[PDB]
Amino acid sequence: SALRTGWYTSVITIELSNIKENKCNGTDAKVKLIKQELDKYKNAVTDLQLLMQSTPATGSGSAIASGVAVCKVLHLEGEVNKIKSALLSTNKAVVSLSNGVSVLTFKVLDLKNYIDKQLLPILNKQSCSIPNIETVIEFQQKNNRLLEITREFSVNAGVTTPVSTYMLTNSELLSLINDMPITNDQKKLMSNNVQIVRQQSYSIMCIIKEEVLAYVVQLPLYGSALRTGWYTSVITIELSNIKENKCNGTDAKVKLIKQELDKYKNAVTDLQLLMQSTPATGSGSAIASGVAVCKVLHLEGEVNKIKSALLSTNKAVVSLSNGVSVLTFKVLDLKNYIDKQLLPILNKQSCSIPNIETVIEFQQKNNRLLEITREFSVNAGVTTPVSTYMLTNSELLSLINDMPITNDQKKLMSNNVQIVRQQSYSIMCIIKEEVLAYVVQLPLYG
Amino acid sequence: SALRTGWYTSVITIELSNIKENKCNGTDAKVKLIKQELDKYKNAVTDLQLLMQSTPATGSGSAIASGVAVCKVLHLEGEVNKIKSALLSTNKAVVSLSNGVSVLTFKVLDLKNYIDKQLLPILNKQSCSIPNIETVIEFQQKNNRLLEITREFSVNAGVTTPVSTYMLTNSELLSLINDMPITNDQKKLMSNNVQIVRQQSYSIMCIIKEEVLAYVVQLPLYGSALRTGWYTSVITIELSNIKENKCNGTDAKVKLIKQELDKYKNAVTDLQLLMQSTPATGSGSAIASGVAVCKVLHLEGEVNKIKSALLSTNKAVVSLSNGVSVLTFKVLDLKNYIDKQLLPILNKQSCSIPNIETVIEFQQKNNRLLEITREFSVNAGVTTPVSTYMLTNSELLSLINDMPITNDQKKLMSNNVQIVRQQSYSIMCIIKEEVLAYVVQLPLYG
Repeated sequence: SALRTGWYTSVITIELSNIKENKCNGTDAKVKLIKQELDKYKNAVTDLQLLMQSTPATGSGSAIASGVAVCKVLHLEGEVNKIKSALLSTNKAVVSLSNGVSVLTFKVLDLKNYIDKQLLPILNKQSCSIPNIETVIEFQQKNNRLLEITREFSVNAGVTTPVSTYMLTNSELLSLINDMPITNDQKKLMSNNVQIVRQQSYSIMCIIKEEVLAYVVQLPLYGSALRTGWYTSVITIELSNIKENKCNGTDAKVKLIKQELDKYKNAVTDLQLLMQSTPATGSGSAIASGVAVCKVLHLEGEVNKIKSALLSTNKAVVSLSNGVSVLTFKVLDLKNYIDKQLLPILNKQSCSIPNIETVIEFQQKNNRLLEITREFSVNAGVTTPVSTYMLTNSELLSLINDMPITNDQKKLMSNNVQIVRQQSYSIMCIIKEEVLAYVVQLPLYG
Repeated sequence: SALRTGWYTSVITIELSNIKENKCNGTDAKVKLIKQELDKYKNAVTDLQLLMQSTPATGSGSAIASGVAVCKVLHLEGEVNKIKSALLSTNKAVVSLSNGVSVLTFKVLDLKNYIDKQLLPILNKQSCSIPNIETVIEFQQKNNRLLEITREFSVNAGVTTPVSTYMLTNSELLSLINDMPITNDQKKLMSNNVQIVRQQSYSIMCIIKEEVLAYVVQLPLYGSALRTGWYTSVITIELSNIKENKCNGTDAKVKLIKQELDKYKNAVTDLQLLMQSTPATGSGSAIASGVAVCKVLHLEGEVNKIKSALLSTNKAVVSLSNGVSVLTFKVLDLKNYIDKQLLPILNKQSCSIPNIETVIEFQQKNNRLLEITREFSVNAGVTTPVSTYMLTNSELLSLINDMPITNDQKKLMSNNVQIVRQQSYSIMCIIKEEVLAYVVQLPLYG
């Protein structure tokens, strides 16, 4: 979860038999149990077709946006026939779509061949030839996977997670993992944590067309509801612009303050250097929403707009020149502390000796800045899970109670703060005009 | 077996009697047992004729492609008569086909002469003259070989292996061996292992035409199912291009690394020299598929294509400029180990003393390359069976699940890994742009 960098999607197909109503005289129980099982198969196909007419829409911020994008490509002309041909003699193939993208495809259940080549010919040797009870067991167990897959998709609007063994067996999941574009150690990692892999993966019903039932399974690439979007907030630390004041520092109490002041200046310059070296992200990056907001903060006067709004409060709604309103926070005011509370005590010429409790207080205030700087530095400006240094428990609960969600979702997030932090990102944005700003990107499940 | 270099084919003929329905009054049992035996003979001929109308097609990669090629030559004008004339007064003759190829032919059963000249004249001394019970046994045993040959071909689609004693007796097989174009010691080799020779040979029903039943037996030339084709994969080792760095090496730990580095460089140059000396193979060579793929790897930018595909993953499918998609493996990354893990520790000017565990680790990583190089060197760049150094157990299982074969064949190969290795070849291909590539060629039984 914390090291996932992308999504991997595969096409999972079930071969269907094109058989209409076969109403021949069925008297005994074995012929009826077969017919009642064929109705289950047919009702399962029509249930999924009916389910795919009410399919909810998905946005760019959805966790399954990539898997949904793959499903729509399967609706291009001849894609189903292309996959059908590639799986005629194999259970697994790589198919180059007309999108130009190569996708891994699976044939997990050949009900087309069982019904047409094995079940019906036995039944069609008489007036519904009385089959062996063993055959009734055999057809019943084969159809079970389709019925359970249909049941899962029906009670979950065609999107399920975790991915059950009916959607993808352990053998099929392992074969998929071994065919992923990851290193050998990553394939060992996922193969030893298939249960976690299932919990972090989605299975999306896609299409039924030309005797092919297909759903896409979406897996994580490493480097309880559906996340339907992202929520971005601006978190600000008020900075004090001060150049080094080398006065007469004799005792250790003055020296400690100057060491802490040097810690403060180093963190700002380290964060400045860090941002001048960040690589770029793609539209498919999980932090595209936050990165887009960061760049908006670089527009004219946006930092000043946020600074004025946070002058007399710790949290405000600011309407950006983007036209979007964003919630902004002020979590730490080092501008006010250093300039109005610390420097006046020390400075006036040569450094006045500070109180020992004063050295303590400055250390505690500056620590959160240093810890934030350290977390950003070792992760190239993007951290997850969002640490309590990035956003304290009090601040995070305050942010939740301002999100555009129903009251039930607010209590849902408030009781699962640890989970919320693990689905969220903190993205360093900018240092400009005595303001340190980073964007925290939280999940939306509605 | 790991020594077969070609195939030897021979034409085996059974002389057939052209007799239609002979419905004369048969009252007693001895006349009825003769007539019931003549029906078995006639049903056997029509069974084989019907069998040869459903004969499956064969490709150039088939293990019986050469034998199948010989059968079709027997369909040329006058070939059967040429073979019939050559076997009028002897059981074995060399015949120069209109193909220009000499083939060894056998007459193993003269049912034409027995029925026409000995059985029928006895029966045609009356209204189906009552024959002696001895004659009933004699005809019954003579017809038995034809019936058993017919049974084997019928339940095996006209191709059987191992070659039974009915297809070719021990006396006939030994005669064939001494007429092969091999050495006296090779003849002694096969004559002491006729059971193995039978297990590695094929019998192929060819034709029934002009009173001649002909099948071709295909034997190996030394230097479970039928192999219908070949599957080729590309196995890569990532090389580090480094010229000798003779720095101050005093202790034995530095000296050991430099010996191992010299082992590394010698292996590359030995393999380079080995490829510049390989002889050519023919279209009838068992490794023609692999060789053709090797040459495709010499097309512009193919090695770069595979190198990029294997930058962040150990296995990938690559579409060549040939238009054919091939599965590529990265089994050893010495480029990353030497350049990023070993040289940084040692180098910086004069060789830094390495940890003794470091010297251990380099030796184990380089050992596989040296063993692969050694195996290629002593076999002129083609090895079989494919040793575990060419392809480990993990890697071979990984490959099998990617082959274009049904799930049943994947389990069949996975449970018979040793057998798969013995039917496979490893062919050194190329060293180019820091990449060592050899093609591995596996059987296809479908």
